[PDB]
Amino acid sequence: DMRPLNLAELNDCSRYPQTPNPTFAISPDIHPMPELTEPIQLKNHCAVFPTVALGESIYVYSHQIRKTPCKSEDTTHQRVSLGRIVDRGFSGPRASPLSTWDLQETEFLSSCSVAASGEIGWVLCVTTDKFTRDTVYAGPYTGLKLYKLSIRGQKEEYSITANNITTDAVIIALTLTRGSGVPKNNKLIFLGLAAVRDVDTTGVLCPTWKCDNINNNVGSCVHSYRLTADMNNYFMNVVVAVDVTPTGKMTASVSLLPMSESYIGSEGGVIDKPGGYGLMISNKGWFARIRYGQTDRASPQRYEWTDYMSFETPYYLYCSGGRICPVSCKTWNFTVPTILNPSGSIIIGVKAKSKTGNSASMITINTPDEVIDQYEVFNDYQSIGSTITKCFSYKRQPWCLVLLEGVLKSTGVTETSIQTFKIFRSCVKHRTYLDSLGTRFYYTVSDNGNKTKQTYIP
Ligand SMILES: *[C@@H]1O[C@H](CO)[C@@H](O[C@@H]2O[C@H](CO)[C@@H](O)[C@H](O)[C@H]2NC(C)=O)[C@H](O)[C@H]1NC(C)=O
Ligand SMILES: *[C@@H]1O[C@H](CO)[C@@H](O)[C@H](O)[C@H]1NC(C)=O
Ligand SMILES: [Mg+2]
Repeated sequence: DMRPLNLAELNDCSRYPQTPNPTFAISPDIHPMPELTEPIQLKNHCAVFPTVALGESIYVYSHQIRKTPCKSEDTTHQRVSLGRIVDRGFSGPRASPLSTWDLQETEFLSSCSVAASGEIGWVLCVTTDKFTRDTVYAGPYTGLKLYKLSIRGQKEEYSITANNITTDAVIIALTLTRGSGVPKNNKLIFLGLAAVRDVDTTGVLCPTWKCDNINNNVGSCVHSYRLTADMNNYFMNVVVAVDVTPTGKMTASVSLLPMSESYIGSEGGVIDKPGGYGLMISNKGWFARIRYGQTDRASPQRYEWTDYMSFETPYYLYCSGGRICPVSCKTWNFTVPTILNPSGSIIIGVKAKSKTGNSASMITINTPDEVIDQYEVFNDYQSIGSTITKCFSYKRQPWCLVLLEGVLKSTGVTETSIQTFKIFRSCVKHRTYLDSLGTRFYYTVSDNGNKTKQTYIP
């Protein structure tokens, strides 16, 4: 019933030269997945840091489990479940859980993320001897552990010590983001967050316009990567690549995303695309827009980056706005979109939500500079602290799910939940967009190199 979304097919409007532009709309109905939805706390245990991956028919879903008052040091195991996304006669898909595992060892599995390839599930975890509130910022960590899972049961476990991981930076702490990894070539590629020393600052992304009460923009930009009193500890994103050889030997590498390519280490995920992969990031910091970096064979550079000025992060729920300028305020909320075309020039995601200020969640479909469609949703939540959107083919139609963490209004209970909604694809003469007041418009491009708007009257 469920397969990966074929992005090339979804965007193939080429047989329609008179309506050649792909576009997308959000279907008005949100559908529950009750078997994948649960409170954070239940009967002396907490289930935190949810992460999900989708494969051919299967999903892989995982939470870190803690006992007692649910501090970091109370972590007891990693719960992982594998099931299928199926039609059970409802208007939206449902989960059919097949296997649940409780993964554990003497060391803590301090941070884990999941991936799926075909009907095989993978769980990659950072291991540590001690796990505290400070592990994410200062470590230490001892290595990685990789679990291979199928419907029947666990197949294999692999591990590698930190000293055997090839790295291009001085890495003091390593955490995996909640977004899934992706199988690419014979490897698994995951996004990580690392505490790093001795980094190069050349080319740090930083505006050159005037910023309030700042003469040295560059220094403010560099300083804003730091989360602790240690002046030589920068919080940055890394790409974690793991391989298992036929002999069953695990190798791993961790590659820094330099300051010239990305902002402070933030949540995100790896995106599969034809011919490569991308890194979708929901910045914690002052550059408060979604960014997407993808492999670029043509360009000698590794990653080509897209800034979605149209798609704000949750930054402004809790930090002051204004001209985009380096400041210290950060949010830990995050919203990871996914791509709807091969190049990621069209993305879809779900906004977060505060309990104040007329804050509302929205599903939004965007290009870098425009909003294609948006829909206010999740009035049943008083707040939403994180979202991860993933899309797939179900019943031969484009569908998406969102994994979110938030507080339900009716009960005040914090929950992790997964819900689904259908997408509508069409091929159009002129793609329409929404202006800041919600009026729909399109551009009547001209051959001399000009564009003018026009209002869509329904
Ligand atoms: C999203 O951000 C909010 C605001 O910073 C976080 O809520 C704060 O942090 C904890 C809640 O766990 C409390 O100590 C504070 O009182 C909260 N403030 C408010 C206004 O609620 C929230 O935890 C974040 N959620 C995620 C998933 O990042
Ligand atoms: C690192 O890898 C080498 C080569 O496989 C192996 O001999 C060595 O035991 C590993 N080190 C640790 C600490 O496991
Ligand atoms: Mg369900």
